[PDB]
Amino acid sequence: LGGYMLGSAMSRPLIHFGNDYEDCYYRENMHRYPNQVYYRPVDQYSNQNNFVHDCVNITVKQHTVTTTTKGENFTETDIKIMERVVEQMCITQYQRESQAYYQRGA
Amino acid sequence: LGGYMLGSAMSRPLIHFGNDYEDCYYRENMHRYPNQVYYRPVDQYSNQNNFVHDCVNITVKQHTVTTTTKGENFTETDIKIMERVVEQMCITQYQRESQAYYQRGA
Repeated sequence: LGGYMLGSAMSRPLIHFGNDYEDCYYRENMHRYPNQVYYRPVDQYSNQNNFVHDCVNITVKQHTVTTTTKGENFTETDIKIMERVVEQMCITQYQRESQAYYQRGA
Repeated sequence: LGGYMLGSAMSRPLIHFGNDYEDCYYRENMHRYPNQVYYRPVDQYSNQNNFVHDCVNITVKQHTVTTTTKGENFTETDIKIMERVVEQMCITQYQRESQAYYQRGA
């Protein structure tokens, strides 16, 4: 987190969880999951999936560390829900970044 | 953690912390910090520092998540000590991997 960008706070999708329990737990604790993602500049990534994997791994790391040093915890359900919450945000980000970067103008 | 290798359990250096408190806390809680690292195959990395940054970020993520879902926590001191513990292991790994990969034989 020093060669890392912090993308904007963005409007969250209500993610779909097939698992009703997961849905419920997500809805019940929704404000615990990240609002912004961290990521490396798009030019460093051949595709979307290299970018998304990286943005997910960095974002969950950052967010878990922040939480754990405050003395709080995530359950296994919390983790599954978060990787999917963060995943959809990272995709969004890739599309923004990847286009803004490929845009030719001029 | 699916395009990730799990390197061997290895003999740990006794890392140097200038901060005496950090030293003390490290020594006192030494068995909490990771024994093996996770990393992507070396061929995916131009240099050492791209590899090390990645191996550190993945390893601390994995280890924090494991800890937090067990209901336990890391302090801010725990985190600083871990990134340095993990850092030295990742360097080691890079050197092994990077040579074993560059080795020409034949």
